[PDB]
Amino acid sequence: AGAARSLSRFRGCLAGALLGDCVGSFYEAHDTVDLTSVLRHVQSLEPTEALYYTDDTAMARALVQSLLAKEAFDEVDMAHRFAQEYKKDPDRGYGAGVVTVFKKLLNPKCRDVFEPARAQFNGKGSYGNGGAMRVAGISLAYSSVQDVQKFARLSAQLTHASSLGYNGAILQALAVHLALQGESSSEHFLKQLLGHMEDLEGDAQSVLDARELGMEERPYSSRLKKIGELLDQASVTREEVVSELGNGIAAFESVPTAIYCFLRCMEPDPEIPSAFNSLQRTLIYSISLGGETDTIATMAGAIAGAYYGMDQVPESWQQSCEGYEETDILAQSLHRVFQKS
Ligand SMILES: Nc1ncnc2c1ncn2[C@@H]1O[C@H](COP(=O)(O)OP(=O)(O)OC[C@H]2O[C@H](O)[C@H](O)[C@@H]2O)[C@@H](O)[C@H]1O
Ligand SMILES: [Mg+2]
Repeated sequence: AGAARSLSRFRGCLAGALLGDCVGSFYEAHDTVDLTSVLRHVQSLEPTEALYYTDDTAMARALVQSLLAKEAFDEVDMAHRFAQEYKKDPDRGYGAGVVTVFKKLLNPKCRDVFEPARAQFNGKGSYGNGGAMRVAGISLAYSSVQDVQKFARLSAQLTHASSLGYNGAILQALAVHLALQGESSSEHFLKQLLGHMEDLEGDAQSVLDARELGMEERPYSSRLKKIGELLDQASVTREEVVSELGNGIAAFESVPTAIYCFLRCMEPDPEIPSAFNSLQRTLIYSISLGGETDTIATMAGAIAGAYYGMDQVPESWQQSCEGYEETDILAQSLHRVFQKS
């Protein structure tokens, strides 16, 4: 709420991401999740820090702490903060591949911090959603689309060297960027994202990366078009959403899904009790898709939090989350340091 890039939007963004991670972690990897059972489960969140966060939040915190420490993007600082955060607490639920990147970055002889990510998966790079799950702080630090794209990509490339992974990080950072600007139609929001992704996916390196994996040309653009069709479709079922967009570990099977959850839930849903506000119903809906509920809800929550603001962050939900106060302090610090208030 309030003006574009207000303090409330910054606080709401990081709190929404934290809620998604902590509340979504209960259903992580559940093939199916019944909506009625989700509504039952958030009852427990009704009137501290009993819900632990996962690698989504741990990496998001390290990314933001690097930006605040250098008041800029600093590849060596950020890479080392990622690796040291893993070292301090390896059990947060990290992807199996990315741990190899952290161990290489922990070797002090490693003096080109982008090269471990490039060796992943026979030298093609990861397409997992880890670059996107943590990227929201980039859009808090940087106001222009140009800088958002540039540093979403660079921060993602520290672990995700495939364009299929870093273009998902860019897409997620662009969605947070737009949400921070305030009121929009769902169709205008989608159309702006589609325009940006069509520009990026025209690049020769993106086309090659997709072709080598057997995928369609312009995989994010294709899924954003599918979002537009789904938003106009009657009687959309969870099975249809998952079939067209995904609910998986790959960035292309989870970032468009998170954006769909945000856009769909801009409007009331008769299936979700009206006692829940817009941020709450976005998180409930995201978790009801099952699969990678932790990361899909974290990303949908970052977008919804930026759009709806801190007034929609329920205190009873927030105070259930490990580290909610540190998350809030980091949001306020980003607003002061970068937004220069
Ligand atoms: N090019 C590839 N070829 C084959 N498999 C791949 C490729 N890229 C990724 N994978 C598979 O994707 C896996 C993860 O890629 P990773 O880079 O390790 O980690 P993340 O940080 O993105 O974590 C992704 C989620 O996993 C957890 O839930 C986290 O919380 C994240 O939400 C690999 O182990 C491979 O099986
Ligand atoms: Mg996780």
